[PDB]
Amino acid sequence: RGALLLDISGVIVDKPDRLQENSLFDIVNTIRQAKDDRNITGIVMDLKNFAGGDQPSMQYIGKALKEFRDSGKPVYAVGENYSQGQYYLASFANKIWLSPQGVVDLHGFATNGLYYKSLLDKLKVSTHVFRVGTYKSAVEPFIRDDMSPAAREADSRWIGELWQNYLNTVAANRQIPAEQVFPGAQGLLEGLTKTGGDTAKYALENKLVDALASSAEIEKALTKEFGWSKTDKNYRAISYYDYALKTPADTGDSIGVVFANGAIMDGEETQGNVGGDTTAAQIRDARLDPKVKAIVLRVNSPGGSVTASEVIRAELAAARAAGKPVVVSMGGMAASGGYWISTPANYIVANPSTLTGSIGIFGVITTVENSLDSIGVHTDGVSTSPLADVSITRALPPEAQLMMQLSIENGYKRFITLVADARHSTPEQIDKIAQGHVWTGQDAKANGLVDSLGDFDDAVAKAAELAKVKQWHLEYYV
Amino acid sequence: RGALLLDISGVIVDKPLQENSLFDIVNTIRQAKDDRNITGIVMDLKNFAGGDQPSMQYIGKALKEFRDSGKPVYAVGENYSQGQYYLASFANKIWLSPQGVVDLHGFATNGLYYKSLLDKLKVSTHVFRVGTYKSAVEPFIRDDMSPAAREADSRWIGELWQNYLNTVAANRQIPAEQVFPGAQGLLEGLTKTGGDTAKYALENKLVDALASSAEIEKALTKEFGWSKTDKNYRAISYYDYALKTPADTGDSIGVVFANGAIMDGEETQGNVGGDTTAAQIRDARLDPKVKAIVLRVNSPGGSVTASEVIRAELAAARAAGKPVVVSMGGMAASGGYWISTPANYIVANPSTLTGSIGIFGVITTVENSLDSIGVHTDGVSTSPLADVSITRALPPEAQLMMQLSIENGYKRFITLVADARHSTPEQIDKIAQGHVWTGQDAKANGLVDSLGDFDDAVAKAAELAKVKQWHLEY
Amino acid sequence: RGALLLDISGVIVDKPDSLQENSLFDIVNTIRQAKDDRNITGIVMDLKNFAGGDQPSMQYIGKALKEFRDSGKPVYAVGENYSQGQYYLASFANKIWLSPQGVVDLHGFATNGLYYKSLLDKLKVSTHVFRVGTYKSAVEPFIRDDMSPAAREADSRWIGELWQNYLNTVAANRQIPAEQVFPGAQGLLEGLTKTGGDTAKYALENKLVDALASSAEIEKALTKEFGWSKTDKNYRAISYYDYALKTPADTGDSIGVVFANGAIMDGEETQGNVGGDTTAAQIRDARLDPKVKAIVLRVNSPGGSVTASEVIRAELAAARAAGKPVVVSMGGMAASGGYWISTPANYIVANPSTLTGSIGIFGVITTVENSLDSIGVHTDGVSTSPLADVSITRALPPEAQLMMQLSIENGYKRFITLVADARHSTPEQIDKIAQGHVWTGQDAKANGLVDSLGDFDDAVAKAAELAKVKQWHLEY
Amino acid sequence: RGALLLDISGVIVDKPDQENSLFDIVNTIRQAKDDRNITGIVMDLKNFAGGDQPSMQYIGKALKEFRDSGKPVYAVGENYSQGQYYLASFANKIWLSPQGVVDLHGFATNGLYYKSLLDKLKVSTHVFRVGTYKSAVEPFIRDDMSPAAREADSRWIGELWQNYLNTVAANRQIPAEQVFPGAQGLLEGLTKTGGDTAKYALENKLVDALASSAEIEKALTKEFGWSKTDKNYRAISYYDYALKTPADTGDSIGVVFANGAIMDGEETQGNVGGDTTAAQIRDARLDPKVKAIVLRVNSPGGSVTASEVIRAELAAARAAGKPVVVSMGGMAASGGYWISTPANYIVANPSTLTGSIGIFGVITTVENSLDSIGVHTDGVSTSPLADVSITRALPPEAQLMMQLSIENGYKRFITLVADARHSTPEQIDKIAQGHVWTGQDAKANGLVDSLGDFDDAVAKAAELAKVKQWHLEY
Repeated sequence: RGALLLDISGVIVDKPDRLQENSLFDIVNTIRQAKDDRNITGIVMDLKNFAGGDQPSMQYIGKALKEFRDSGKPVYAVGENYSQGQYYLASFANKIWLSPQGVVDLHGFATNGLYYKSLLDKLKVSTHVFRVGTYKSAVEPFIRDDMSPAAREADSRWIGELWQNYLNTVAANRQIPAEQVFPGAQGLLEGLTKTGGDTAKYALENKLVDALASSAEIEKALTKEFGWSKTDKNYRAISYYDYALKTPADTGDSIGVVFANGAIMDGEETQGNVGGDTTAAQIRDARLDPKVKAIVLRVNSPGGSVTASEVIRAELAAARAAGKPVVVSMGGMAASGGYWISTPANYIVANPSTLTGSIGIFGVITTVENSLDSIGVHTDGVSTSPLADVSITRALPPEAQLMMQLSIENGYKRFITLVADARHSTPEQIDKIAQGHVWTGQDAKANGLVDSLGDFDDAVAKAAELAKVKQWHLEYYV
Repeated sequence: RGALLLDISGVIVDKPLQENSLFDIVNTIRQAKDDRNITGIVMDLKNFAGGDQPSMQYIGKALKEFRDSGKPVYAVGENYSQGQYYLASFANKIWLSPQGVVDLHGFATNGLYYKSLLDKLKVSTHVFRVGTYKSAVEPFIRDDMSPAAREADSRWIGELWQNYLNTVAANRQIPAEQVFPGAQGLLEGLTKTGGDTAKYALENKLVDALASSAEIEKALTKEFGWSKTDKNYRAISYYDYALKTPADTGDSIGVVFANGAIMDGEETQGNVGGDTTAAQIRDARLDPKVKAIVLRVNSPGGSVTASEVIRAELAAARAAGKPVVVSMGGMAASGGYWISTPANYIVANPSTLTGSIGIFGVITTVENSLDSIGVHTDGVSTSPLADVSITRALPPEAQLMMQLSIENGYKRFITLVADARHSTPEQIDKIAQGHVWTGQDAKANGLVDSLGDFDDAVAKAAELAKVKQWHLEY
Repeated sequence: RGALLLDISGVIVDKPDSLQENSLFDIVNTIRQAKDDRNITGIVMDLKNFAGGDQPSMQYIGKALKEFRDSGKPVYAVGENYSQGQYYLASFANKIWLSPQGVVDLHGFATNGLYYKSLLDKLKVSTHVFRVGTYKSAVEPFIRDDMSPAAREADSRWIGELWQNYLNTVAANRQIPAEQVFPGAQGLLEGLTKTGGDTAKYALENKLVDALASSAEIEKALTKEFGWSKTDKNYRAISYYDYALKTPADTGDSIGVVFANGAIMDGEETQGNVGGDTTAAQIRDARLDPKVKAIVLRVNSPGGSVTASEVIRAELAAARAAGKPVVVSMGGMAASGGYWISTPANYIVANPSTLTGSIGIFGVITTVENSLDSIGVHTDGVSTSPLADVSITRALPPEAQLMMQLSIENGYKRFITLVADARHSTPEQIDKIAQGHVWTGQDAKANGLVDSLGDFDDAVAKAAELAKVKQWHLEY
Repeated sequence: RGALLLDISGVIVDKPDQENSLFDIVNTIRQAKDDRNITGIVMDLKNFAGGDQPSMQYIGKALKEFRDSGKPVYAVGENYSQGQYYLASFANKIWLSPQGVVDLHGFATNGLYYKSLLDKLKVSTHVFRVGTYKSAVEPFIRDDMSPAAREADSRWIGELWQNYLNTVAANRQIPAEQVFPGAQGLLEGLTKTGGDTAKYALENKLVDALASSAEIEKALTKEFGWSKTDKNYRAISYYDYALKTPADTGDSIGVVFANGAIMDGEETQGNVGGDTTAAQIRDARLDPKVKAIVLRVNSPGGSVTASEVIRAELAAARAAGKPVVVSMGGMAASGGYWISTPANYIVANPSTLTGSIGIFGVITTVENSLDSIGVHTDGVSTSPLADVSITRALPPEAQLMMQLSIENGYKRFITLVADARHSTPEQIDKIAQGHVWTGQDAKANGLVDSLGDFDDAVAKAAELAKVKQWHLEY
């Protein structure tokens, strides 16, 4: 009998490439095993080396911890300090211990990017942006020295919300109002001034933390609830990394689980990206395995290559047409191309804090003929068509401009049409909520882009509801 | 049974996936024609990065032949680049994605020109040249292409694109200008289709059907049958399909490759080594089983001194009475042509780029560049001919000698070619002076004997001796 | 039966980071073994590939050398040349040989630091300093183009003392006045002009060295003393590197030795650095091992992370609270963070040449928003608080400034509070000897920061005395 | 069983750390001279990048011995570089291509001079030097050569080029001015000939016949015969012809190399280690079966403390009764001469570059360069002598000690040479002052005892010692 010690070191991810990358589902499933397991009597969270996860993922680990607590097992969180990310997770604890010289470091959210128009003018770089989408702002750095007013309003909307969800969640976890979790900068400074700059008393007096206590006082309290081990020389516990997650029994009705974790590129899966052909081959696999009864596509992608996306879409559409229901589970990001790949699904579930939509399209051509000219380098040559002088060192010909603008207008019509046919809508109605506008899962649910607010559990349960009643999971991490 | 799957990945080259052998491709297609077990060919070219035009036309021929035997050839893809499509266009039936494009845009050349940079940097440029159209020296002395260079390059690029269009025309049975109507024409045809590139391709018959990956799968499994084992239509990939190792008759024709720039040393990097190549020819010239030689050339040229070593072993072979046939495949220019000179017979593809009979040297020194940052040189010499280095002014004595050496090198080139192509030096001038020529223009002015491909050069070789043969490679 | 050959190559360090790095303790313990081993008849020091050690440390080897000597075995020093550091050790020898054309290179001590206020202004960099410590001088590079007067005064005091410590020790070893070991630059110029720029004659007439000889003569003289090995074709000797130090008998009753060597980092160890978690775990092992009766913390550290220092301290404090005495042994440096961790001990011993103190706290933030703006690069984005809006490419928001300044004021108060509670003093008393001021072990002892002046031997002896009996060392 | 083919590839060196040992070459020619399996030598030096004149002359000497036993030596090549042709000229017969060139052009010296740049960067330079002719220091202090340097350098380069001419003139039995007439003459001679470089070479007797590569292979078989196995003329490459390992007589002469710049530690790179060489000399001194020591030197010099370590060991081997003879090969200057002073006897090639008895040191600091970009250094020091970092000005006390140190170093140097050369510092001063001296100048002024080569060094060591000897190396 011991505690499960959650000494997560590193980041939380959907799928890999004291480890630096930790699987969200492996963490949750281990916690749930710990729940039913007679030999574990509690969890301790030691999050010093934990670097963070997206809000939808951390909320999921949280859900597993509430389920754990609701069984009547204690969950403790200990540390000298908490970053904003560690505290979010720690907030789901029964009880939070802080060092008497420690800080709870709550400071808000911020987005930040470089803008280079002025530098491009000075280098005499020639820039061409082809885009459809007033709010498709990844383009702005080449053509502004600042974010556009449209970009500003879309980005304020989402970030302001993701942060309210941070506060509402943590507030509820701690049972104090949101303004007390974080009162803003004026109030934090006022609070910190009473306590004479003591961050830990501010934390204790405002209920962010339950007790201040040294590392040895913590140990005494932990051995008292969990007992002492003569072999280990500590309180009785076993680390996440040594606790064995029992490999689940296989039924025969399986639900296939395919990851789209990362930027979507054209070929095989390289780096930490999605490869169109690798993912399409994993989908094909489940589509032809008679054992596999439904597919869940777990998406965490900003997007990427339009040809890559189409290839993946095609396959999911074939799976569903083969009579295997497709359910998308969105976890953090499923935007642009990552929304593109989700469209053929029977059902789309997103986390309220998920970032999605961004239904729009862009392309950027920079050329350097003038930059080279100014230092006396030129290019010259012969061609059979102006359509053939497209190169970084040559001016973009107007023929190639015309084709590029037509290509991009056509691709945008493609996108809103797919979504229009997928979402039981009209290309004209989709235009009203597209134009490159990024939406949180909450907004997307409100405007039709997503079907229900939830998590991977909800996606799986739904895929199972489109057929039968004892399932197990086939993953394609291979 | 099953299809042969031509899922070529990478480039085509004479002599090494990523590098694929032209000859293994052609011979596998030819073996698959006679193989009861192959019932057709599917081309999947998505990872195929191109080849030169002669080479792809060669692979075409083998596809036409496979086709002429009654077996089907199919092209499938989401999209086609201009390289992929040339090849695919040999297929009976071309399948495009309903959102795909066939991306035809023409041919273009492009190079850096630096006269002004070198002047700003205060570099001294020394040019030694014979050839108005030997234009590869222009970047050092111009900011743009010379009017002469522009005519020469427009000529051959013009021809090569026409060759592209005509072949693809003939392959699709539609007029050349419908294959590619020019920029305006392409714009007008895309407007009319709402910018649907695939509808454009289908209405102009670039392609035979629009269809999805799993629509193509089905249509392919109907034709080739379903494999319970692989869970796909019946097919073996070219990379897994064993090409049979041909029998040693006992009378052979040696094939030697001069693939790349020609270097003095031995076979380095992706280059031709004068001495490795000379030795491969020596091997063939003295093996009594070898009845003739085919020199398969694809080279921009390079080292004149290494050119001679190769040329001399070739002449030796011919002098001992072994016929030497050159098979040009893509490029055989300058020194690629220098080593080709002693052959009994010279064959180029019409799209081959050859000639460029001319000579040049460039010296850049940096004395003034250093001087302006306060770095100088000094020393003693026993002759100004000794004072020759990147950091010092080029001595006028050194200039006179280098000029003389280049004038002489030029005379050597045209004399070699005059002797070898049954002309006079003065006549070879009128068509040398650095000018690049396509196989067609070369044939027309005597530099080349006939238009064809490797098949014809082999055939000519066996015919300059006698009648049953196998190939020996080195 | 040979000489012991101290042909040391590289530097001396408390703990080699698994020659180049030679262990202080292995050297000292091998000389002591060689004193009682009838197979070793003397020591020969060949230091041409010896790149230095800190002064407390070479003093400590010196002490082993004096002990070897006092037992009646000779110590000889040999070189074509002596660098300033090589000569310190050499000077403990009975007799020093120098090449007839060689030099004893004594020149003094010097500090040297870069200062780039003017650069940062030309480069349009924004600088933000959060400091408490008038002599907490490691900030001056960002805000000045030269030392502040306060910084000069403090650095002059310690550098002066350490160079005097060097002269006084070397003088004593050679039995000549300290001004004759080194007369100043003017005196050296004088002694050398009188000699025609001949450094060996200077050295020999001023008694820095005992005799002048080529390698092939010294050889002769040394085989006279040690006898000739026919097998090795050389005088009878064995190198330090081949001569086995014996692993001491095991008692049961141990004193544990934990190293705090280098910059103090938050992680675990990996580098040439101290890792908070790694050092705490070592201290824990020793704390819970009933075998271990006392702990010695061997410190040589410029400092580093406050939070990692706290981790180390808390384990030390717990060790002491559980009844195991903790004795600090300060080596070359034990300053700032390296003093923080020393604070919980029953007893602090430093070498008089140790640099310690430096009780203060600092913070520097540079941002590059104006540097980017001048080349047409800009940042922009959205935030829910200015507190979130902190990174190298943005202006430091006024709200963040106020928070960092509170933080620094509070960190200084932590520090002096800790020190005042540990050295039976008041916070207001420690301020008068804090303010970031660096002090020698001697100035440290005189102001209460340190309990006694001595070396490693004195720290061990004290640890044993705070418990009892006969001991031996568990290293970690 | 055929020609020894010297298809030397790379460079000649004293000791290989591409690199061919000078002695392995000489000792293989001498073995082949007396081996009845070798009927001749063929020199194929297309891949030979050169060696110093003294070394090539040494190989030439063994070629002459080889030729005098009546076995022929042939030189074959498409071209001859200046280095290559020096060697080829020791052949009975020299064959050139009819397109070939003999590239004779003289000698040059050239160096960078940095003063202007150093002042532009505001660098502070402190030069400490004794020796009007110690010119290695001139790039730190000026834009160009001082008249002193250009006199010293014209002198030795002139002499080395004339030795080149004289040797090659003797080898070809034509007068020197015919070998290379100067720029004017070469250009005229190449004009009475249409720019034909081979015809220039044949008419002026640089070369014996112009001949195709196959015309050479025909005359080379016939003389050496044909091998049906190798399918060439009978022949074995230098690299495959085993040099037999000489016996252990009973009395040895130690050969110790000092090849390259002299550094302070152990041997690294292509440099001399003061302590490494010393241990070698020391093993020599103590191994009772070594009766003499030869120090083979090819060094521009380097570190004085490392030179002294070496000198002292050698002086000790001599005092211990073992004679020391120096063989200079190419360079033995500065420290390379310091280390040579203990010897009973010094032999230099007339083309050896030695002397340079002189001393210098440079300190550069960057306080003003850093000042101008707004970086400064500050700190506390207990003496001005402790402020000696590159970012600090050099303090006046340190300048004075440095000058006094260099003054004393030069005194030590002319003093060592005075003792060793039976002279006085006053007499040595007249021939010191940093002045570089060829072998011949050094023999005339008394810095060297005789002109000769490794063989003479060895013979002289055996004479001072006695009897029948083999060589022991390290």
